Amino acid sequence: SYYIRNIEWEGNTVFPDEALTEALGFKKGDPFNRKKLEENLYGNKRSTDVSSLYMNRGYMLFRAEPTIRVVGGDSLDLHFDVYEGDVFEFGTINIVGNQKTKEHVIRRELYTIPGQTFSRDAIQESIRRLAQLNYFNQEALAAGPEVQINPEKKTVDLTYKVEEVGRHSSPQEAFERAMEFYNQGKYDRAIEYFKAVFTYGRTHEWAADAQFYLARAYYQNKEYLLAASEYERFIQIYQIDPRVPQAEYERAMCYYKLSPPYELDQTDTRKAIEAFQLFIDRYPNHELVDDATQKIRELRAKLARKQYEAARLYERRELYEAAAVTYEAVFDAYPDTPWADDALVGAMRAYIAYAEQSVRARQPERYRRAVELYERLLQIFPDSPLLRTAEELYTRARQRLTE
Repeated sequence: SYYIRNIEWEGNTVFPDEALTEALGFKKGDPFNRKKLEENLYGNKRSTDVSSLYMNRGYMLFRAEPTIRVVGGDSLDLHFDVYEGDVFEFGTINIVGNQKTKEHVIRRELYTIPGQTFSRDAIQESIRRLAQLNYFNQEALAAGPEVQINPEKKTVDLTYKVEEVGRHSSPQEAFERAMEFYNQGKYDRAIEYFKAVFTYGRTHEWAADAQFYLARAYYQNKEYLLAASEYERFIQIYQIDPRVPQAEYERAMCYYKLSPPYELDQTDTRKAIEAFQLFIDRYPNHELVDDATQKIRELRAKLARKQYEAARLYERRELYEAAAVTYEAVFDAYPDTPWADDALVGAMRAYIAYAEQSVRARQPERYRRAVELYERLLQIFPDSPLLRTAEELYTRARQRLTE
């Protein structure tokens, strides 16, 4: 049995020695207890431990190294060397895996808010809220979120992944009967006969046609993932057939048709963009490159809108720091999209609003970011329709900044 004598902290600046000792819960001279030491140093159930004191205030990389000293007989000295590190803010907060649940239902429940000081138990409490909805697998919820630490930028990005609970006698004949069904809109029947072509092998004169139109038939039947697989089969098997580029375009169209509304997970939207870009990269001289380029711009615009709507959501909540960083993220990630200039102005607007309710010491850097954004607007979108609205905001920021 040992008893606490002294407790000393080396490296602390944010908290006085007394605050950290009170968090440890050891009084001169209670009995020494390793489990209690571990809990109140690294993480207890009440988020009052030393580590939570720092990590709930942005110091994500805080680490305390303990050394135990027997200073004669029963006496026990505790010495902790403390690394505080930088203060971090939450950066991007993304939501994935929601194929049936709207994004805003998940985002509304999060305590982790973009632009706010990082907090460990904000993450932990967000996890528990999502678990309490009973929409998602709890064991998978207990694993995430996916974290990205940006030391240079002093930001921590988060992605919460959710898992929701809940006839013929020859190949030519078969091909011709399929095309008859295909041209009548009987795609299910055409599919059957296109597959029948290959009961005679897959290297005869009608194999490539049958494979190519089997995919189109699946597509017209709105079986896009099966169509995509048959397009891929065509591309890899009939590699020098002149329709290989067309097949790659039509494979991308399958994912274009699978691309869901912005409120939902955007995996297939990203797969559609990659498939179109791959078609363009391999066949830049093809006729359909311009249409593929327009399809990519439609899909990027949806990605941008998804994030732009998250910013609007924070703005309605008067969380202007979250709105500002989310708006600016839209510009940084999708400057080529229609939402780019709207987002710049929304970010200006939110940064200005956040500066008004902020401590005077931190207002300069917020107003200045608005100014820098306006100077970017003029360069990237010289004839933007939002210039006048932006200039008015630029005025206020520059007037208040000098003061």
